[PDB]
Amino acid sequence: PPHGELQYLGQIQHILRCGVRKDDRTGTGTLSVFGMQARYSLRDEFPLLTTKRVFWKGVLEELLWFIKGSTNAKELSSKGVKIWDANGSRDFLDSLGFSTREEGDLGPVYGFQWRHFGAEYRDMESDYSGQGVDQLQRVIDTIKTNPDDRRIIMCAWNPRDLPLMALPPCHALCQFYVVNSELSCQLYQRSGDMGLGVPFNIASYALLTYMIAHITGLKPGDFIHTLGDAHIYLNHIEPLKIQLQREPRPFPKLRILRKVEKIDDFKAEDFQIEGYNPHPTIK
Repeated sequence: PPHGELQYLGQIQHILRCGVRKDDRTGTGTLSVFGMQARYSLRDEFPLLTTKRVFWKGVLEELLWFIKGSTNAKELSSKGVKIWDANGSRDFLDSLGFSTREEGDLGPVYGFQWRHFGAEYRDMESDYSGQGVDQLQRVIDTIKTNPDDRRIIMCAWNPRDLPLMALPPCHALCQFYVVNSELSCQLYQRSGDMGLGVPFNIASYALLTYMIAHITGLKPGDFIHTLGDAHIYLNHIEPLKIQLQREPRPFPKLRILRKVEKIDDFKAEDFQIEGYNPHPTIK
């Protein structure tokens, strides 16, 4: 059976051949294609890319960080994941006109949008309980009660709250699907970096599907990755050409060590990645 990561490497190939030059916000050149799709099976394996190492502690800890509804970068930083700190810095906030915000306040980012959507945002330490729509829980509720529902969605894109946040959501929305007791998830990503960010994103929503599947007593199905703007930076072309030559090694497996009945109740210790042996790194 064809390895799943080939789908990903195949998209790298398509961008090289058929991609065209396009500049990003900073004027940095990229080779870009508009619209793409990839399917990764979550059945008895976890699509964690083996041709280049993926940052798992970042994926796991960031997802738990989303579920807590935390907009505070410091709360994630204290766990060892620094990826959101740059956008929460005192200097960066001031440049955006946010000067009245304490350091670490990212605005109404993913965490806020997931649990509290529609609510009026003020600051990272405020209590939003009962305010706004809880999408994450409505998703879990709907999957339990009405699995045939076509309408299951979690949307982080809020035109109202856009100017209030550091950077707009890269994850626009995701849809869930249930058939024959299998839970599938499709993500719509407006933009992604195939060489840097995309592998990380695949891991996140694969993990999310695993988590929700556990709560709802379902088996992980396929994960569909939809990309609005698929691009590779021109500085990554050759090192990617080398990565393409590498043969993908078998995906690891993800284990939930205990039984969890609530999405909020998940802890980082409950997750174990076994059998993950990626290729060496590259410079």
